[PDB]
Amino acid sequence: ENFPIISLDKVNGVERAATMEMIKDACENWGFFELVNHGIPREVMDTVEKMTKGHYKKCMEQRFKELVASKALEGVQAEVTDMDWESTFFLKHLPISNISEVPDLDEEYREVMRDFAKRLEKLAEELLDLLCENLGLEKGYLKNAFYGSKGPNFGTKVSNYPPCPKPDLIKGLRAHTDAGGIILLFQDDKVSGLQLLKDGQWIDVPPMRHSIVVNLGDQLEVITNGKYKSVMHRVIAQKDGARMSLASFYNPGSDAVIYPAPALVQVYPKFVFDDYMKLYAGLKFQAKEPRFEAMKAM
Amino acid sequence: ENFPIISLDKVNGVERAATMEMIKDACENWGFFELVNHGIPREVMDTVEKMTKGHYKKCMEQRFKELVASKALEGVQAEVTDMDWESTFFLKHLPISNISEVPDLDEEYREVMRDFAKRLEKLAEELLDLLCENLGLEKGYLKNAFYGSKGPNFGTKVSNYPPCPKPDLIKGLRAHTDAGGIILLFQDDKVSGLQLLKDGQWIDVPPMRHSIVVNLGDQLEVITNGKYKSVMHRVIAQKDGARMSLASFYNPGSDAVIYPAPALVQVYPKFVFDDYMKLYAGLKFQAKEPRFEAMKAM
Amino acid sequence: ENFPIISLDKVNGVERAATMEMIKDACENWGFFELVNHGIPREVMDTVEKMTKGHYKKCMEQRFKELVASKALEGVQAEVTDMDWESTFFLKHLPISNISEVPDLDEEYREVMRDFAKRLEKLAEELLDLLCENLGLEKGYLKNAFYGSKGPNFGTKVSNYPPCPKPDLIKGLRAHTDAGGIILLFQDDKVSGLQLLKDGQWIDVPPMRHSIVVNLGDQLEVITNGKYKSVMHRVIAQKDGARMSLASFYNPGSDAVIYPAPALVQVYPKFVFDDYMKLYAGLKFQAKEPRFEAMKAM
Amino acid sequence: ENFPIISLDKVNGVERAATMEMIKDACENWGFFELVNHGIPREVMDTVEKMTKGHYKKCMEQRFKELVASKALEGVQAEVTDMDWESTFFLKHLPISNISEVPDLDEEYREVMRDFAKRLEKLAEELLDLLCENLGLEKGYLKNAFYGSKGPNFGTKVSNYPPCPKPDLIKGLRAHTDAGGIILLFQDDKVSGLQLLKDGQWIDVPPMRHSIVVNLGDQLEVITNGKYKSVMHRVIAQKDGARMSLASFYNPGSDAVIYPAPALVQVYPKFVFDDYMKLYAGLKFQAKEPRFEAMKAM
Repeated sequence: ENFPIISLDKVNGVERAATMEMIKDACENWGFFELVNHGIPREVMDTVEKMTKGHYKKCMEQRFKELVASKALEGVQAEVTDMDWESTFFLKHLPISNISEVPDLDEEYREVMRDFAKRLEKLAEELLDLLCENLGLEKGYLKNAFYGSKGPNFGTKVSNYPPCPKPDLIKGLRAHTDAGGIILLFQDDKVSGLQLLKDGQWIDVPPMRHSIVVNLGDQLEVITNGKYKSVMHRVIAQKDGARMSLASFYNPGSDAVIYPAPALVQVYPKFVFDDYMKLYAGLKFQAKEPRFEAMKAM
Repeated sequence: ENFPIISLDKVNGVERAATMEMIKDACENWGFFELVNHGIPREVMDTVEKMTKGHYKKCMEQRFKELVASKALEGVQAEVTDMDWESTFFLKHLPISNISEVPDLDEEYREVMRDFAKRLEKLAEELLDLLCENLGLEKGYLKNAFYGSKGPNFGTKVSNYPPCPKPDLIKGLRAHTDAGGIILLFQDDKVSGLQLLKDGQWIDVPPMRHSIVVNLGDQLEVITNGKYKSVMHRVIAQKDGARMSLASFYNPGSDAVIYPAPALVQVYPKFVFDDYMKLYAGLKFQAKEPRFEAMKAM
Repeated sequence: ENFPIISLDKVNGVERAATMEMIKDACENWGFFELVNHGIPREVMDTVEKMTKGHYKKCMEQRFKELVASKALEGVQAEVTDMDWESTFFLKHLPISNISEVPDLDEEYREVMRDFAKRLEKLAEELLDLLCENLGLEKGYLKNAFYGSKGPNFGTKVSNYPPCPKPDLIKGLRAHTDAGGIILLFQDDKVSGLQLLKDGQWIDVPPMRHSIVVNLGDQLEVITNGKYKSVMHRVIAQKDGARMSLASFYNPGSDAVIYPAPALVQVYPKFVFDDYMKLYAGLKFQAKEPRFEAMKAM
Repeated sequence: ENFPIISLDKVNGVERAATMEMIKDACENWGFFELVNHGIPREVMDTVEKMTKGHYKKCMEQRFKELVASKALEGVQAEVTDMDWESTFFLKHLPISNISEVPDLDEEYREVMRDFAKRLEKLAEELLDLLCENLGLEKGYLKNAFYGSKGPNFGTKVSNYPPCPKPDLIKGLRAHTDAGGIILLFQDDKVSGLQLLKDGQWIDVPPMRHSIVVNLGDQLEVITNGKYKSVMHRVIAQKDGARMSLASFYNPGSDAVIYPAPALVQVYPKFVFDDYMKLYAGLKFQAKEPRFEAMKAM
């Protein structure tokens, strides 16, 4: 039925009508959609890509130096094949940007990301609004829902990785859905290795240049009372290309209260986003009582 | 009201009547009780203590060697105050003893623990039976309940630690109850630093020589439909003495099905012990559906 | 001038004369040589390859399970691209085989490696003898030199790795020579990614099927008073193939005394192999005196 | 013969004569000396102590939270006796203060340390000058010797630790000398647990309130051509008191060139301080050639 690839700028022209419905359709039947002409200068994306990869290589050169020294201590000879090429770090943008405080980063690099973080936040809120429109909600409803008190939690995960040694290794690998609100993914190359589960079958995200892959989390499923479901996915390092990935998450504020939009209404539960994340980090059952309640439910 | 200290061998004499009731009382109003004349030769306990501490010192000497080498690599000077004196490892006894396969242990040491593991299993099952008797259940009911299919999970946690640098550090330290069945704790010296919460207040476990501190877990609370509750506790390294601790856990088998004894009957839930431990290791919510159910409950 | 690829079985025929000289030439002008028809049943190699890769995949499946759980704790979502695909463990064969005690290994796997370890030890000693012959030394001279008192240290490093994310990352990566005696390397596929430095330039080891790449360490350079020099190398995971590697090291015994064969004689130093390895693990300068001597030398 | 305890302010009075000679004597026959009335306001020391301990407790509360969560994942119950109470971090002051960039520190705390770092640098340079005077060198000779090009390396190691579980554990624990220039140690309580080796026997550093323990490194031994030797020491956490320690090191600049003062002149070697530290971090023998030279020396 074809993965929805969408040109954002068309929501400013005569085709808006058709474009707005690709979004609606993608939202209800895919949980994902790939964006192009999304507004982020191909200039900025390239600069973000070149600088990220640079920081990475510097970390790796330093990582091998340490590896050799550490291995020697144990009378072992460190080879390059002993290297751990995986490296990931996060950047908080909202409600508080720790970008100025993240370790070993160039100031020119910090400013690039400071700006990218701002452009993505803007793109995130436009998409949220276009969703409201397709949903029949007032403008900024979702942005408001996510506000809580201090505002929404926007951050970026920056990963660098080698390819998976052999595809068969990704066999029993569990899949999942994102617990947050809306996710904006930016990758290098054309082929990500990202796949979503549609109708019990795995579907590849079409390789596009300078695209931003967008996907909905569990919070939007609750807020839409099921209209838009969060889909299961997995990214698998392709010997092909994609070896860098910047996954930015735009989630509700810690204290935000999630519940199906009254107008959008079985019914979904109401709750503080934070309880949902604690139900996640298993911090909800270190107590006897809850456990006894959990078992009583089943 | 005084912490119950009990002499096990008295269940073989005229005083059995009174001793059996200290157990009943301890079970319903303390969740804990300290044992003496429990049947384990003061000989065996001492030998277990001397050998454990020996293994520990050897590990520590090796740990400092590594520390100096590791620190030097970073152009740092390792001092003895940089040492990590905490060391803990487990030994599985039932249903399968990995004692013959636990790393860096003397064979003479492995056999001491093999024997101690057997004596404790025996002590564990006698206590379970005395509990049945006080509970009005048939002999071996609890042992049977814990059997599952392959049998109960009996293992020993062996810890060695320095004292807490300053008591005030143990301020906001969360307390807890044991999720398993019955716990048998063996320590060195006289003062453990172990405390239980009785009536909103912290109570110290009386310092006894060669005692075995016994405490009930959540599983026995379920099986007894509340008659015996699992109490909250914490052990705090005393500058005083106790620096070694062997906590042996006698828990239901993985697949065992727990539920209030029909004769012992709000009502407690029925369930596989394994689901309870997964509800523990937070492996129960990596899926969207469950999360939505959890939030719906609250 | 072409990398020396050699067929061992020809040392049993009329061509022995020419084969023996490929070895001589490889020993003096390459420090490396690739072996085929070396005596290890293509059967054994394949079985060793299939079982190693199997153990690896099992470890990886378990590693991702842990990754997801660990990441969730920090409210992070573990993706497959977050995986660390590198895994290496050692097996001691001589003078004492810990193969029966290496963690999480199939017994059928342990026996395969027990046998492979024996075949390689045999191949290692034949090569040592052929070297003696080309060197003009008595048979078993080198094997004897390596004996020390308890015998030589033979072990196997078993590594599994993904490919290097991008070749340019292997830029400033230091190269090195092996400090031991003789090294026997067995890999999967055809292309290893292994390179040696010949005349200031990097040379690839020819891709061969079921070959055993052999290379000399510093100890043989000393023993030969320079006749045979230990060459600098590096292995770089190829997107191509090689993703498994079993590097077996046949080094002198701990207490062995190394020195240029009297008949093979600037002159090389005499010393206990162990001091050489401690000069390696930097355990030789944690003392003031030595440091002052070291600086005085320079 | 009594450990030299010295009152610095007396170098400003009639007793200067006698005080200056306690320093001379301490320098030649102890390698250590304890300071009081050293110029750092008892006010500043207390504030530095109260704030350090506060940061520590916060880290520990957070460390136990993580411990419980991590242990639960493995179906293990984290007890307080499982805690790792040791925590150490460094602060660079010279030539570049990373104090403004050290993680999780209060700004009020960063400023306290910024000021303490300045007071200690001043105390460090006065002592260096008093040493010059006793040595017959011009004022600032040593400070100059340590300057290199960018200046000397001054930093502070901040450690917090529990007491050693049992004194006997500190048996075979290697001792050492400091490779740097001059060390200024500040501790809490009265009893440090610090000992120096004098005449083959261990000597305790006298417990003093608000003292600064000063000790000379290998660099000053070189610069003095043996006149002042760097002594072997070790600090052992006392169940008694000292549980906090701030060891500030005032070492020569990276590129500084060390050698016996011409006027102070077997003879000691000349060298760049950095080569001495690399001879330390074993980064000097990952190359074959050097190794062969090292073995040739012995």
